Amino acid sequence: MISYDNYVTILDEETLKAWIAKLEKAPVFAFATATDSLDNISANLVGLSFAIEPGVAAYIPVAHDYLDAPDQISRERALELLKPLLEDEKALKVGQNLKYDRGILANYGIELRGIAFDTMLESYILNSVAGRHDMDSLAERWLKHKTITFEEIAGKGKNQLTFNQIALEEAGRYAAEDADVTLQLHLKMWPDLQKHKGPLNVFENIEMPLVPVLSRIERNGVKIDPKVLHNHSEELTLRLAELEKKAHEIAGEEFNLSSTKQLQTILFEKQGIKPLKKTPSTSEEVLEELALDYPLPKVILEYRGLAKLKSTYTDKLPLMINPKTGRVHTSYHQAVTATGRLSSTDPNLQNIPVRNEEGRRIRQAFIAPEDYVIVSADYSQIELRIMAHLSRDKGLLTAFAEGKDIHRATAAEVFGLPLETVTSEQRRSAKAINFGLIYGMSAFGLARQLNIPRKEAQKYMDLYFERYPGVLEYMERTRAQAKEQGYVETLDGRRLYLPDIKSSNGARRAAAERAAINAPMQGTAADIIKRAMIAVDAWLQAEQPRVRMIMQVHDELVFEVHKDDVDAVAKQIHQLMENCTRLDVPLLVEVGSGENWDQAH
DNA sequence: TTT
Ligand SMILES: [Zn+2]
Repeated sequence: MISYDNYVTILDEETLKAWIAKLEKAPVFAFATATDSLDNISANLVGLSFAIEPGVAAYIPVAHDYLDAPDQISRERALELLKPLLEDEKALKVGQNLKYDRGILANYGIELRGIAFDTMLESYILNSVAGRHDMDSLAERWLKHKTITFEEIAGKGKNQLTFNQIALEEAGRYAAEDADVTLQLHLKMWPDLQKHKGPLNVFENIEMPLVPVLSRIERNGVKIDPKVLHNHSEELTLRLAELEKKAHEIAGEEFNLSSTKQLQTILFEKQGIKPLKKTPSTSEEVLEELALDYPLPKVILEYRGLAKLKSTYTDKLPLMINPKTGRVHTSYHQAVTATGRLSSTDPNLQNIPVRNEEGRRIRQAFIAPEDYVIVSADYSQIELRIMAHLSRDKGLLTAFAEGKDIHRATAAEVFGLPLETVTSEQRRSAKAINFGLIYGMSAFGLARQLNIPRKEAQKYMDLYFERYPGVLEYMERTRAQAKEQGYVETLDGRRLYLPDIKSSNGARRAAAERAAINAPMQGTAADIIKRAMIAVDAWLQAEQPRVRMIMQVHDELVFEVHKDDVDAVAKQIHQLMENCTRLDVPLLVEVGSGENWDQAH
């Protein structure tokens, strides 16, 4: 166990300056801020920890204020002495999720530079699916060392202490150990990270630079109108009441809108085919099947849809408004997805209905501040463009090249008719095929998504591959090397290890092969999106225009732009995104603006 | 992910 003998507690300036001096000449050093809250914008710095060498670490408490806390260097004094080191881009720091720490220092007007290594990201890039990338997991997996957990020194549940309440020495064991271990983790992973140029390229030029940019995005937050959401909520309550009646009115008596219990004894008991509908879900939905004619399942279907939306966004969002900023600050997770795409939580921006009227009403709540407008810059069907590239298909590429709708272009080729005549059903069919390929779906699954018989769908796929051969090759070639080397790469070098690529298991291995085909396109989209964020943020930081990047969701970047700078800014954002990222994939950036996110979306 |  870690005792009080392992690390020093710095309580005097002289000792701090001595450490600063050593830190200044160290090649790299681990750094971490201790605070009184997870909420970055409102958190107060409570202490700082540093590790200069394995086994050599210190904790500097500055704002522990429990009853009779011993004297500590003051926060302002510690920070003024540390500021130079922290803002020196030449002083390289190592840390665990430095995005957090960068933000905390930003509450004090300090701009952390030299953000060179993040062990969370080192781990993530080495093998995204190896397991969780939190430090407790990393310490165990890479060093067979069990770190003191936050719950171990602070407690659990509502009665969990905030770090400033923890005794100086106990706080030190926890924080200094974290610093020491972070440096050790770095010393083990960094050498590994260079066994391959692809992962190294992604780590160095994409993930690390993105660290401060995500901090800025999160800290900027988004402006949401609580009234709009509340009115939406009141309304949904009403509609839910109306819908519950129309359900009672279509049938007899009352009942819960829970199928396989009350519904099955209604819907089919009043004729229909016995199978219900799993809310398994996005492949088998008999409720909406019947919905095309049977009125009850259609209302049950919408009832649930609004119920989920209301309790997830309409009633939640307003409560996420931060009292200190009056804005909402989503949590971006940079090391969680298997493919490399950023994920978002509280709120989860990506689960807000795109093609739905209610989803749009939610986005109407994301408003621009006075004299500003919301600007949306989206990469039009980037993953389809990436496949065209990865497939080297002159046909798909040409379609994009002449600005034609690729779904109608594809239909014209598969069904063999003039582009102008392609019907909605045919476009819908080519669309299902195209997106089916990205997820590497089978002819049978496609049949289930287009409601056509098996082999009929296979008939369509054979025609597709015949008209677009380069796609089948890519797929065969990608499933191939996947088994050859156990992983697939993105254009930049990002890797997705596929352990079950030879699982001798049924589904599990089928899943691995699908991931093999998809990852390279979805992963390349992610690298492209991150590189865009980095390029735009660099311009923002350098030119200092009147714009804030406020969100990243799916394939779009969202901003607040001063109403009088819109055109010059829209132009610049547009050029940076489709011309200052990768030059090999045919990219198209759609830019829109409006008073709210829906207007610009 | 961080405190
Ligand atoms: Zn352009």
